[PDB]
Amino acid sequence: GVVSALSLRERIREHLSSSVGLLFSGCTGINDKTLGARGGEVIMVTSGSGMGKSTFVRQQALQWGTAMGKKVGLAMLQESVEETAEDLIGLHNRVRLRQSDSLKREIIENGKFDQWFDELFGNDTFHLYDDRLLAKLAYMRSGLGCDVIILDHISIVVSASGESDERKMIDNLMTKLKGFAKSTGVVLVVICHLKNPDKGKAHEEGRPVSITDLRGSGALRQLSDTIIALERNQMPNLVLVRILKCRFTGDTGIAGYMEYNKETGWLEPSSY
Amino acid sequence: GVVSALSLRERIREHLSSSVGLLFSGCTGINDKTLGARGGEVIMVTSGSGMGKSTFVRQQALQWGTAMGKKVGLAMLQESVEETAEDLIGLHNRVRLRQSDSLKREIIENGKFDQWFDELFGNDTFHLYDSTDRLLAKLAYMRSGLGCDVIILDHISIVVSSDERKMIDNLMTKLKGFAKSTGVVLVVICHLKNPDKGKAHEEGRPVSITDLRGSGALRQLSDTIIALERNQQGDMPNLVLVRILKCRFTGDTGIAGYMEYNKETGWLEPSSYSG
Amino acid sequence: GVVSALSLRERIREHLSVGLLFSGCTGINDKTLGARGGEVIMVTSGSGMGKSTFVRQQALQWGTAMGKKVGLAMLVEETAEDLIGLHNRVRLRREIIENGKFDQWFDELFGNDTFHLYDSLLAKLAYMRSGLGCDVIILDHISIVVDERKMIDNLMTKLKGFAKSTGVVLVVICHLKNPDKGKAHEEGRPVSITDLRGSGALRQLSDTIIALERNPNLVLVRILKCRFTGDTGIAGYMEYNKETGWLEPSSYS
Amino acid sequence: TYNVWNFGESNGRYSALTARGISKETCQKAGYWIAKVDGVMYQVADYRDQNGNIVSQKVRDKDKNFKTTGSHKSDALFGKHLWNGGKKIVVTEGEIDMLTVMELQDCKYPVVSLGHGASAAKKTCAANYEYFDQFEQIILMFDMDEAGRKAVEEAAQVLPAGKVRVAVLPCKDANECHLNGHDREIMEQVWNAGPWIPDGVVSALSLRERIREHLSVGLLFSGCGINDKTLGARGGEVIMVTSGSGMGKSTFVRQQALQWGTAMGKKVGLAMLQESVEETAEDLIGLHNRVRLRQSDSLKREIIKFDQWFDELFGNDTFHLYDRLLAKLAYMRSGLGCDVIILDHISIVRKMIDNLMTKLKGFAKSTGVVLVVICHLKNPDKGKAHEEGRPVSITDLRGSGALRQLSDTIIALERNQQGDMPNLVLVRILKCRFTGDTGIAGYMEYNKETGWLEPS
Amino acid sequence: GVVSALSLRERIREHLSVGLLFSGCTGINDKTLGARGGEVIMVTSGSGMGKSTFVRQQALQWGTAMGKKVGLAMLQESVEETAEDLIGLHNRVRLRQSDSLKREIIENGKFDQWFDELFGNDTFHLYDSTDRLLAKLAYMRSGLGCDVIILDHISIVVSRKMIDNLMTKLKGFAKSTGVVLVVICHLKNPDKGKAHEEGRPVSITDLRGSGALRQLSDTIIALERNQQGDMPNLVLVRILKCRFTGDTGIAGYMEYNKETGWLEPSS
Ligand SMILES: Cc1cn([C@H]2C[C@H](O)[C@@H](COP(=O)(O)OP(=O)(O)OP(=O)(O)O)O2)c(=O)[nH]c1=O
Ligand SMILES: Cc1cn([C@H]2C[C@H](O)[C@@H](COP(=O)(O)OP(=O)(O)OP(=O)(O)O)O2)c(=O)[nH]c1=O
Ligand SMILES: Cc1cn([C@H]2C[C@H](O)[C@@H](COP(=O)(O)OP(=O)(O)OP(=O)(O)O)O2)c(=O)[nH]c1=O
Ligand SMILES: Cc1cn([C@H]2C[C@H](O)[C@@H](COP(=O)(O)OP(=O)(O)OP(=O)(O)O)O2)c(=O)[nH]c1=O
Ligand SMILES: [Mg+2]
Ligand SMILES: [Mg+2]
Ligand SMILES: [Mg+2]
Ligand SMILES: [Mg+2]
Repeated sequence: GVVSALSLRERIREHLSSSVGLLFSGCTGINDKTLGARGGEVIMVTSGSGMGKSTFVRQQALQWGTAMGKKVGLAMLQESVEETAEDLIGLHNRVRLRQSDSLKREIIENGKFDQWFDELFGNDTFHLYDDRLLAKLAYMRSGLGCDVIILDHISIVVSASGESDERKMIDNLMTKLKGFAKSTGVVLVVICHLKNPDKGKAHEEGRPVSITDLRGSGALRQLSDTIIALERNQMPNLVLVRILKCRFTGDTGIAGYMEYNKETGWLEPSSY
Repeated sequence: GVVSALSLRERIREHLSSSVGLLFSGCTGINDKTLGARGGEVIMVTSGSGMGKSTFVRQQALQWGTAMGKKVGLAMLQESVEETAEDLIGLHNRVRLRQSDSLKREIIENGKFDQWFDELFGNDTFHLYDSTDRLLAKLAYMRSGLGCDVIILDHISIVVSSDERKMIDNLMTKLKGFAKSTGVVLVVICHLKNPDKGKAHEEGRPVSITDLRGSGALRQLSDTIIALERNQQGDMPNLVLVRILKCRFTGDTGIAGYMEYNKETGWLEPSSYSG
Repeated sequence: GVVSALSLRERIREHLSVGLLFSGCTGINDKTLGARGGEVIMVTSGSGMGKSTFVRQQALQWGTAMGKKVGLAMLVEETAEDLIGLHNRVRLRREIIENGKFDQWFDELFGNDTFHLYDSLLAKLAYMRSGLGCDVIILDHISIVVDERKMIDNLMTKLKGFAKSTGVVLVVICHLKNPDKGKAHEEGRPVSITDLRGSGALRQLSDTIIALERNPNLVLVRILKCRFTGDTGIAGYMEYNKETGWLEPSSYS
Repeated sequence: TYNVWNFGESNGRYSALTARGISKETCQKAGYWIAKVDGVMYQVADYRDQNGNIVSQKVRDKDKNFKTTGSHKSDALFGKHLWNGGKKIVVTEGEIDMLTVMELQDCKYPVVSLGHGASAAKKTCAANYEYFDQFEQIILMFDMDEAGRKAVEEAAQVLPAGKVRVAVLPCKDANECHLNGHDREIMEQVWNAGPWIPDGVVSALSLRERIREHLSVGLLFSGCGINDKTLGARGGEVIMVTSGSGMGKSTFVRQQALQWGTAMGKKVGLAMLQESVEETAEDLIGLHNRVRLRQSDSLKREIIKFDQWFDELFGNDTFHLYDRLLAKLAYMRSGLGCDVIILDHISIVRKMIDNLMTKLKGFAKSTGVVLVVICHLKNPDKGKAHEEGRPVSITDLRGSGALRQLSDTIIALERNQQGDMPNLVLVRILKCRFTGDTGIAGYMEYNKETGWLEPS
Repeated sequence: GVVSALSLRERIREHLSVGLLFSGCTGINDKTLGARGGEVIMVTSGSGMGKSTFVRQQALQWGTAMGKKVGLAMLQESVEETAEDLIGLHNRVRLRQSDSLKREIIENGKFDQWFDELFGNDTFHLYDSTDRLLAKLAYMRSGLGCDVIILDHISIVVSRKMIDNLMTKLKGFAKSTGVVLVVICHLKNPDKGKAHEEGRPVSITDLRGSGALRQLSDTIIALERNQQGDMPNLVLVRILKCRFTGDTGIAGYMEYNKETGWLEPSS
């Protein structure tokens, strides 16, 4: 039932003995402000429509799954497992494998595909996926032992189910997912979208995004710990990062600037 | 089921050499920054009211049917079966079959009407539709039971006609799930909403991405977005502009290239207009 | 419902083996080629600026000249008195009840029983089309029939579905919205395609958009949308008669 | 109930019908016979499918009971197996009518019948659309009742169009006209009938004399316009007065009740449920003598000449006040001879409102009395309220929606209550079955000193 | 069950024979005259505008200087986080947001010296996460004798009538037991104009769920600050309703003092 504050010395001693860390990549001001992703938090990544909300998260997954040895689970629902495991092969070798038939035919010919495959998927650090979703996430946490779970494109788990009221279903899914992340203590990266503005320019042409532009409900900004927003204009490759809310620390605002390399596919830091 | 990282050795190897893009016709500036169309691709086509969506999609269907041998299925709800059959037969013979009563009277009295009919539909690639939930079942029967590769849906606002936003979101989700794990190009024709200030879309206004009417869930589940424009009150009423608004595979947006519509043959050809 | 390509061996030949011209201004047939089966013709004008006269003249010229049954859902005896006063070239709006020539005017119009009226919705129109056997159906004042955006879109969807696979010419009269800057519609402002009030689905399901404009009595007919040919602009000029009610075609520059 | 009754196990015998008027040949051709089981003679009719197999029995006794032998299908017609085409069929309501038509036509025309009647005609006529394609004309022969007219009206949607005609009869059905010797008038109704014309489709040929009738009143209304548009009140009409709370429904209907008892001289039966009986009489006394009574303390005790003002307007037996309710209103119609019945509030009286409105409609159809019923409006979900000048639509009817499907005219009032002046009402006619025209009727002012709604 | 007014002298004499002050700005104690027994207090702000920080400072000032029994209910988070936050806030050192200092005091041996300074008594009590919440609050009120009960999040209690029934039940509990009760709720999504995070003045309409959240509570305190502005730490405190005093409006101003963590007043 209730817990007295006097018989709590051992738990407070063992809690701060350990976690903290798990830095980001691509930019410096994100780790300056947000100080990385933590266990139990829910980090929400927002962009426009086709503005680079899936390249950034897969680049972060490639950084976290290789350079730190953390077991990473990916619930990709936009594309199948044949494409989201193909881009990680090309991005590690600094090429664009899916967008060139010549390199595909060359790595079929010379036998370099096995050398690119065993150099990445040697350790069990990537677990993919193709009420029937949260049980699979609980199985990934318990039976498999993942440390970073990426939930992609939340707009097709609240619209693909038949409900008379959408907003209450979004609120119930969000509080159940937050309870799962708080109970198991796993790092969770959730991707959502934005809604239509009323006047002025569009989000795909350089609109300064606010916090109330989250599409679907009003509890997406009330049960999340870090809100990262990506903005660019279509220089058609100068993307900037805005930290809209952080529960842990206080400083919010413009983190920095990044640029997208068109020949390799990375997010390099820029100066401006 | 949850898959692992070691069982993906053979399936990625098979998928790597399975995938082949289908080229576009009419303009060469589109293929330079879209790279065609593959399995699990949704191509949204939009313009103003009466700007030439149906003509462009019908030309694309004809060039994918009579040249590359791809099995094409249509779901024309804007018209019926005989009208679009006459449109295809007239368009392949470089004439306008509906706009000439004398030509319709002539080609039936000289016995050559079987010459035009047996050269297109004799290779039985085309499969038409004779006009929610049963529409998806009929499209699934058209895909699995017949083996088509391109499926065209025209004027989606009939299908969504309580609350339109949840219906069009569930419809777009069902069509994206139907395109996923099946391997079929899905072309969807939609329209635009009313403008707020200034000139209209039928007089030559540049369109944004937030003008697709009905909801905002149309540009969030589409893989390629193509917009056509022309001016019917200016000097050149047959000079169109093609604008790629969103490309999730390549990432190049903007003006592809101008084209010119022929009033006598029904075709529209690649022009050489400069801005 | 799935129909293959080899099943249309003789249905296309049956479909090849239909035009209904417009009276008054002869320029309108020069660019839209009349009408055909499954043709929705949206006719609009200003606030009482030649709004219910042109459609009535086209109904009268289609009824007694080509033998086409014309069903008017005008929104009963008033339109009959107006047609009798219009065909005999008099300004109705006393003598004919005395000398007995009212029966002579009645026996020459409705004696070939083509016309049908509506008593002051879609099942009645389906009975009028299938049971009675008409070809032209006219609806006026669709703002009276119809949140004023979901109803009008479903109404246009049901009317387009009724006109499909039936072979009927459906003429629909609508209104225009109020202007904001410059000059009004009653002074001779050139109309745009986005002036149809109520929704934006009116020009996405119609097959012909005809607009009428006037100020002293010279009217202007403008084609705004044609899905058969694609020619827009001014189709001609007509002049209204203040003594007979018959607006006549002119040759104004 | 048990099994299909064989004639060997039930002593079947084919005989005639003397008391009904059917010989033995018609029942022999159809299959109608009589069994002797359980002592009492049981009459029985046979049903056959399209092939001709025995599929159903209909067992009736001398006391008009029903006994279906098993699974009764919906596509089984009495007289269907014998005919498989033709150019003219005659659809009856019962089974003895089909035998009567076969007797009076010498077994020539293809004549069928229904197996359910006027209660389930829609179920047996909707699923039988594929059988009616091989026919050229259909002649409907229903009863001269209310249920027969309801069946022939609701059977207009499931039958093919342009082929079905409806005939009329002076009897209940064809059998009493067969018994009363009207064998020369039924053949003219079979050969000649009338088209449908359902409720909105008026052909131009049928205006030979209606335009001349247009080129040629009832109980009038007080205050401007209304009687010029709806042509007054008639017998059997159900007048509805709908407005917002505080818009003056009771004052308007009380002024209409006063001018129908002092000028027309008709017996008016009041029924006030919103207030007591000691207040509406004082309000009528104050309304007649041009001086407001219930809103002045000194004049209520100054006149107490009270008996003079009492018997000036209550000197006759004109008005009848009131302090389950349908028996009261039936006594007010019959036992008192009243012409006007006013019901002030209906919500204090889903399934309750519909049954009450059907019962009041049947009462007003049987008696033929002027009936005024007052109800309220809904609550609008967006915009201004009905009290600041929003026009009342026909959709906003408080309770079950069917208050407009069983009425005859609807009068609404609008005035700006919190505005520049509250004493200028707008009268709107929403629906008139006879005249047809709707819209704004006129404008009245209240004249706060007196209480009369004089026109302006 | 009715009680006449004449035989009520003894119950009026024993009833009337200021209250718990707030901390921070001095205007909030001057305007609504502090908290009283039996009240229901609402604290409103935008998303991440300092709801838990202000009420945690209030619990620290009411649990140490006054010595009253304070019962926290952190349904939003765990108990180790709020325990470490209280230990850091009492010692004026930002503890949870510093990595090089959490491992410093665990080896020095002065961690228990900071622990027994505020948890030496049996004062604080914590909740560990539909109808069991009211039974646990009744247990905290009876079996422990708590004076101020703080409820951190009302929206996750909701799995319109379920909010009205819950608020009537909480008002009946706080009226029968006579306990001071603070309940935290959120604001709704606006439709036109700026957001609440960029310095929009909060109206009394903006309350999620239903509209009876402003009808049963006794006082409403809103906090506003400009997040994307010239300074992000100057907050404004707005009193929206007070049944006892009546005066509402802008109370005062507080700055955050980023290094320490105390909402100290400004001018
Ligand atoms: C980040 C970025 C991407 N791109 C291009 C390359 C990418 O392949 C393409 C989109 O890749 P994605 O990362 O898949 O785009 P998305 O996730 O935002 O799409 P959606 O919102 O529909 O889910 O955009 C740029 O051109 N400039 C950029 O700065
Ligand atoms: C392509 C093109 C067509 N046309 C003409 C010829 C076509 O027969 C006519 C209409 O072509 P459609 O393609 O049928 O018009 P639409 O589909 O855009 O209209 P809706 O929204 O109602 O479905 O337009 C031009 O005038 N200029 C052009 O550039
Ligand atoms: C119509 C009208 C009424 N009045 C007065 C007459 C009445 O004394 C008072 C209210 O009118 P009433 O007729 O008494 O209202 P009501 O009882 O019919 O309403 P409901 O049954 O729905 O509750 O207002 C005016 O002063 N000016 C006016 O224009
Ligand atoms: C009050 C205040 C807090 N902060 C920062 C520093 C604190 O560590 C951080 C804590 O935020 P919280 O107080 O936990 O935010 P919240 O409770 O209002 O919102 P929610 O629980 O719904 O997410 O806020 C400021 O930067 N400036 C301020 O004025
Ligand atoms: Mg994506
Ligand atoms: Mg089209
Ligand atoms: Mg009243
Ligand atoms: Mg909080």
